[PDB]
Amino acid sequence: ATPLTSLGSERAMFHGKHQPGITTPMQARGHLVAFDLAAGAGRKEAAALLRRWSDTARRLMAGEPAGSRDTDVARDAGPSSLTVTFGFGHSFFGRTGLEEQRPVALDPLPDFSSDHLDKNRSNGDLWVQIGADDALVAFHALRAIQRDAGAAARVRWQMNGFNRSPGATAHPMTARNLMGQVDGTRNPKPGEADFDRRIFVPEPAWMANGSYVVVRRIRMLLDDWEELSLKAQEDVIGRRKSDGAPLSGGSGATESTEMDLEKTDGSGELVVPINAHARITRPDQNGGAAMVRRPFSYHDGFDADGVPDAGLLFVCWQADPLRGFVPVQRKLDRGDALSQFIRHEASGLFAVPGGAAEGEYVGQRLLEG
Amino acid sequence: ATPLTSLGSERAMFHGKHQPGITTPMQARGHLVAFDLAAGAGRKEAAALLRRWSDTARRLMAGEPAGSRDTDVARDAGPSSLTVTFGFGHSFFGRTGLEEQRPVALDPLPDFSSDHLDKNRSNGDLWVQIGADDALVAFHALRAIQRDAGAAARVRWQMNGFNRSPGATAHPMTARNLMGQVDGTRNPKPGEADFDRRIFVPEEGPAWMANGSYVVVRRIRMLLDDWEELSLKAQEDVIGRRKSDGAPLSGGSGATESTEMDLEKTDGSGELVVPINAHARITRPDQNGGAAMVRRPFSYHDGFDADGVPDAGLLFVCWQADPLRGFVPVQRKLDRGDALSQFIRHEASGLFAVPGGAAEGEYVGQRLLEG
Ligand code: HEM
Ligand code: HEM
Repeated sequence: ATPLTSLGSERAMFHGKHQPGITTPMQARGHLVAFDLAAGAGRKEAAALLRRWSDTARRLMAGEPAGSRDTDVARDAGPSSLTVTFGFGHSFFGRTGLEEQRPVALDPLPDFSSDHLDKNRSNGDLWVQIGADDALVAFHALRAIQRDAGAAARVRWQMNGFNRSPGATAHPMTARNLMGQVDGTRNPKPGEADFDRRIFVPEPAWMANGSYVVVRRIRMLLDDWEELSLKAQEDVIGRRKSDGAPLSGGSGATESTEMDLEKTDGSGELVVPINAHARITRPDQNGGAAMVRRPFSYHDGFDADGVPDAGLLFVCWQADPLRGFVPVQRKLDRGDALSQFIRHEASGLFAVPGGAAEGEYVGQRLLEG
Repeated sequence: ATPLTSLGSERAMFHGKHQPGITTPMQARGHLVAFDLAAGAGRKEAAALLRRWSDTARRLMAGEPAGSRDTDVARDAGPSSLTVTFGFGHSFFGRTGLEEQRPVALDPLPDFSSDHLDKNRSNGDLWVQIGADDALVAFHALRAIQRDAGAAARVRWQMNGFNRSPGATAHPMTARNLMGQVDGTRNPKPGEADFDRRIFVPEEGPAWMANGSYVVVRRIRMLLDDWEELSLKAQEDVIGRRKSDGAPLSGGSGATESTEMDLEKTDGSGELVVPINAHARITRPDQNGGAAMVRRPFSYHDGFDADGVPDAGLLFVCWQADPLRGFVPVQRKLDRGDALSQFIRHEASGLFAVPGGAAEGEYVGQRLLEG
């Protein structure tokens, strides 16, 4: 049986073809942070920053302290599956005089009618995703990365997230979200023949083996959601809450059982409703549009009226946003049974390049003089 | 070897002599919440509420769903060491016509000169502590307790915290805080002859508090921007113990966290090796006429402000039989006398009476609240 100490001893690779934090297994603790380059900081300052950040990432992902003046916060813990991932926003390129290298894929997301975005908690020059299965390890990484910014960049926004911890269930299982739904079942899987083309830029050149991430802070309107009946909730998604099986599934069905989108009930109504979330998001309903969803849940407290600031830190990965998040979200905007129960309140789109080779730093091909 | 699945299968007792969440081992996820009774709510409404809350705690601590309309957020997870703990604030008693039953131990904390308390994030009629080693299990419990309040109470304030996870280290060890210090070494330990008298109201102040304890909660921001500019020597002088292993500064290279602190040892210049204002010197029971407490905190980080200052620190939670023989005299001294005071800010506070555990067939606080 897998030992408890494996929570701490497990580690992800920093160096490799792809950056960690994309196909890396879900982590119990997450920090998303965006930085803006400081006044007077340009391409040279950005290059030095990414070099510092990569060195910090390399050390901490191996469970080692920072190079100098380590805080000891993560001392005695193993790497705990820590990953650090770096991305570049549209604005980064104007700030560094690198507009020639700005991918078309970074063109601004649509202004969807259902958007309620806080501009101050959205976008940014630089994005860092930190995740681990230990909270001190995760915070230690966040603080080290943030302190590495120094005079070169400032924290624009920062969000905390969480997921199920390793060992919480008797067997490895798909995660749940705060709506109580099984969440993550139908992601494209490594090993599928079209996975690389769906998710990664093929081998501008600086983005080779990279991916595009869309981040959305989506508040769940739990006060309304939880007033619904179980049947009503399951109709919104088109899958059962108990096990994640399609509503069209029999008693032996599981989350992986194929949808039957034609099956009707006693009343002649579609068993998986025509507006069900897990119907209308499918690649086969969106001209092949696909993405890898790798989110965190969040809860940041209650307001004066007792409304929870809680939901999903939606994070999705694709080779081209126009072949992933964007067409799907265009459809969900007004067509999704789920839309009235959620609010998109922050947004980001970042170019996440390939992994660092040994002796190199993340984004080196882009930033090197 | 302990299996990874033990994180989820481990469970704490709800029913018992003492409430869970006091001597329970440290948990990876914490939610602290205070409620104020609604307009018109009195003893009857409070009794019904604690009755609901107790049923909720009982089910969830055994890894069961809520009695009705469960959200499925905790489905498939084990209990994950979930505990739910209930306390009563000074203000509760005026609201319920139970002033005769208000413990003297709930008398308002002093207004310390170093206090920077947000009144809207302090105190309250009722306090709930929720902890677990899984975050969905922890949130599920928070939401269930909060929804149980209904027409009886509103959320006054709510704070989130975290600690090291089980399995993070190779062997079980004392926790660390966000200043990087070993934190918890010299806590009174169950089994010590004087532990019960230090921490719990005896089985036979008011009778309804039998086997209970008094909790002081402080949201203490750590001034990490200033703290992390110090040399290691300066940081270790503030506490009086090493960061690497938690040993007293008076210890040699063979010393460990269990090595006795030498309060008399001086250097070549005649100054104390463990400084006279060192935190881990001046907080000791032997430096405070026997004042003692069990510290069982969570760390917190709630983001950064516009200037990049982290809203991060310690959700300080301490347990004692009498605050005047615990938190109060110690903080009276730390206020201006502690080398650590310069690097922290007390930004919220609470003092709550936490009664004995619910017996089977009973709810928490029943002796106080029953008609
Ligand atoms: C708080 C907001 C959301 C919640 C609670 C949610 C929940 C779910 C659930 C329960 C499923 C079914 C299980 C699974 O296959 O993972 C699902 C599937 C899916 N969702 Fe969402 N989702 C949210 C937002 C979004 C958004 C904004 C997008 C894209 C614009 C999206 C894209 C997808 C995709 C592509 C699938 C898989 C469909 C398939 O191929 O079967 N989701 N989601
Ligand atoms: C952010 C604020 C604080 C930090 C970082 C902190 C840190 C520490 C550290 C590193 C130790 C030594 C290791 C140990 O035995 O646990 C310690 C011990 C202790 N602290 Fe604090 N502490 C804080 C607040 C407080 C407050 C507000 C009180 C009481 C009013 C307090 C009371 C004590 C006591 C009684 C001990 C053990 C003393 C002994 O050795 O017998 N602490 N603390």
